[PDB]
Amino acid sequence: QKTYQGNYGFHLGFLQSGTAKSVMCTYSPPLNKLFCQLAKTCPVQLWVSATPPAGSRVRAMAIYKKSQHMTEVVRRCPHHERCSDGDGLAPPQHLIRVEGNLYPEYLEDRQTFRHSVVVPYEPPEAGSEYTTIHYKYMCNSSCMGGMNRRPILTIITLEDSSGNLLGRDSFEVRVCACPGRDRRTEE
Ligand SMILES: [Zn+2]
Repeated sequence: QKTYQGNYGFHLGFLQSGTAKSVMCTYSPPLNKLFCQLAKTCPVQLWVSATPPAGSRVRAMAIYKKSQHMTEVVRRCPHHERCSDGDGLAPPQHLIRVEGNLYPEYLEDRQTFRHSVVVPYEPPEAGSEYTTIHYKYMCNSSCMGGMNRRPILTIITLEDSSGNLLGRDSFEVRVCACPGRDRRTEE
């Protein structure tokens, strides 16, 4: 999916990580793909070249990468949906959750029925040039009944208070047991 830096120069950033066997979350710049373990927090950076209007929001949503599966809503597999690992905020069917934010909104589109999690857009902290949001994926890419080995993309959109699109940028994701190993291979 095409990126849209838009009027505010919106784009994502990821900390530099290696491919060590014990790494729990590692991003690959050449593949623009995030490799992470189940339920492990992944810090994603939000960069802008100009401050967005007040009341702006940041939405995260997963879609299947391959054309033939793109219309299918991405959800947790039945097994994980019933494992009772809820934090009291996120519905059990949602794949993506946010951690460390007091204002997450777990939404379900009234027309497409796709899931997403939204948090307020907040400026970078003192002496910082990016904002960090911590995301976690509650299902493995291999989960049958779920993503079933189908690659997904995580679309991050910057929206105004009215829900209008301001910016967009995405990355592929693979939720596996050994992020370090899989990254080097795919690379
Ligand atoms: Zn699962």
